Amino acid sequence: MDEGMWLMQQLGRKYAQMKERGLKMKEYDLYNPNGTSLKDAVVLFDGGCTGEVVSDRGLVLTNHHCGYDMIQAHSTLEHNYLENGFWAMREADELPNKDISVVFIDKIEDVTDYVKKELKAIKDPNSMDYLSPKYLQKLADKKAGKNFSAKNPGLSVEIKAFYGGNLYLMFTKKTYTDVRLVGAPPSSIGKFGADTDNWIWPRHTGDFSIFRIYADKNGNPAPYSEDNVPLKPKRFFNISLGGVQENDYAMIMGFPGTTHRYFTASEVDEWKSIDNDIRIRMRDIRQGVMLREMLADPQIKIMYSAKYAASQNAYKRAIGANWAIKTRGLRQNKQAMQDRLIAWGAKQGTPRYEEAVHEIDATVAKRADLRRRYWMIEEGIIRGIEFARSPIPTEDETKAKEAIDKIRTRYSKFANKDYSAEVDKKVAVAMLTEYLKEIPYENLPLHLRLVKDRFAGDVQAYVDDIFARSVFGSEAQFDAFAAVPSVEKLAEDPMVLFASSVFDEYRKLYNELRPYDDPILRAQRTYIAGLLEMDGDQDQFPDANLTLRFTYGQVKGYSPRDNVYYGHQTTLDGVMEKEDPDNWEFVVDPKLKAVYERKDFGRYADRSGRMPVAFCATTHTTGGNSGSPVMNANGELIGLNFDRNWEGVGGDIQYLADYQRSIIVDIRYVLLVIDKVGGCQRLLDEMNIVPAHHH
Repeated sequence: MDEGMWLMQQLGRKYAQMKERGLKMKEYDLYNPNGTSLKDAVVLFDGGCTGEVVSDRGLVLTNHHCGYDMIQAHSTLEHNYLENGFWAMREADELPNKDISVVFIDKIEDVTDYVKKELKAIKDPNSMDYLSPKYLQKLADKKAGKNFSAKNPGLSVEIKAFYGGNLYLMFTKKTYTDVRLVGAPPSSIGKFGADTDNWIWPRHTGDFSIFRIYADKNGNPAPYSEDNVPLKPKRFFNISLGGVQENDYAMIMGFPGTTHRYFTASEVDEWKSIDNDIRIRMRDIRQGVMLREMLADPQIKIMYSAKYAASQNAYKRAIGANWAIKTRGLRQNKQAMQDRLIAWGAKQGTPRYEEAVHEIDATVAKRADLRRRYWMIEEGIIRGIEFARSPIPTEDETKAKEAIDKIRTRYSKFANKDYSAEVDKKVAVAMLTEYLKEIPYENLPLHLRLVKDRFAGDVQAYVDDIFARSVFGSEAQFDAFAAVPSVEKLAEDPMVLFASSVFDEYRKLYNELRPYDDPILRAQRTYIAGLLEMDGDQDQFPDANLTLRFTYGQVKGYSPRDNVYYGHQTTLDGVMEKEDPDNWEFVVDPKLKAVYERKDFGRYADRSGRMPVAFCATTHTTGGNSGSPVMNANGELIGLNFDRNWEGVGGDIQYLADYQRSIIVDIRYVLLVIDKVGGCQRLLDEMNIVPAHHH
């Protein structure tokens, strides 16, 4: 019954409990380590989301916000798929995507003994190779052996460390890079309530999009080619129209990215006071400027919609995280846990665990000045100011027609279709003003002294001068440079001198801070080993690390405070209750309203006649679980995970059963939107849809 993000290896230890919670699948149909199972219909989507195959022709469902980058990339003012959605009426109209991927997890093996055998043979206990991806890849290649990817094309092998270095798993991955956009609702559906409803339950967002994996004519990975055909997969999800009742069993497979459940108390403090607080203040500044520019110009809106969402999501998550830390006493919970271990170890007669907790505390305390400076510049400038990534002429290039083409190339990517120099200047002035007020002069990147030195505090004039006099300040000014390129012109260029100075400081802080990482990491291995020994590993699971996990629970609402209860299911009536045509966040598509007003629900309505939108469950998910398949007790698809409730944000530090809920779009609502809003009948014909007993 236990909550958590369980390794696939732990399905055996949990299977009986899952049956007592309501599971009806046979175990090896869910996950089979030596054969085909439902696991083979799950994919890691574009390196940061989850998705699932739902057709014998390779159809993939994920979230709308998982497909957001590709929806935006294909959008223009002529065809604004962000605004009005997209629906390919035949496979030939499905849109290819550059630099996209879908990864299947073909096999998973425990290689802890092998990895520990290889490590001890190096005879270097202080080396950090036990965490190094480059070293673990060397160990992975050694096991897989003899040009593994060349022999098996599109297949690769990866080893990853778990439990701070106490467990190692090898993953055999099959990667497809021809993944085409098939359908997406308008953002008024897929992102209903936008930032206001982000991380909020009740939720009324139809957060889905639709892709299709293309392969060679044998089903093997192949680069984008109009000759590729839809993948016929080993396995795909049946879609259930049986709905969900309160207390129903529900389970999820997906790729949770990061948790911090083995944080010491002092690490929780650092995370809140440095990482989260700096992110909160810097990004609210960047976002306020950006949004005002976005709402005033429809093309600025297209160009920055994805940039704004990526900034906005982790900003609000940081607010929720610090709120959980404050109001749920998460710092004191970790204090108790590390004190429990310290007391146990004292009994056993070893101080290794008390030393490890003190070692973390001392390192955390020592790196606080630099880490604060690292996060101020990372959130304020590297993330916040786009022309910090303007081209810097390499040493090779300045000591030289052929080079002016490589610099044109980097000016191209910098000032691409998404880049507004006017928006960036408004952002930069607001960001540097907060930056200059929080970082003292003697600690600024060198070029930033000129605000005090040369510009008498005028931040606007400083940024204005960078664009005015720079080779990269405008397309016209770059052409004038590409015509008669100087080197005494570029070597004093204000934007180049800005980008190089802030990146100089960024790396100086990193190189200074990176040594402090190692004592914490080694102490973490000891701290986690002591907790595994003290309490056993039957009810513990390793922190998420972007690998496949499963979690189960019940469909159930929660109560956020006294006399207030939120139920387990929202309806299309809640969308209409929230409609506000004067609020960009809460506009409703007239096609959706007409369907609601006419009750044109088809077989997608609940048996009651009401139209579901979303439900929530006691599963334990985090960032990376977006688009994860949500299965009923028969393994049939009933929804797509897409968020957590506000209190659930604290689940990355501690799960609390009264408050942790995954927010899940009801699969019947996905189908209603495909059918009645998108009008794309062909996608439901290729799905295998299981009727309800009462149909």
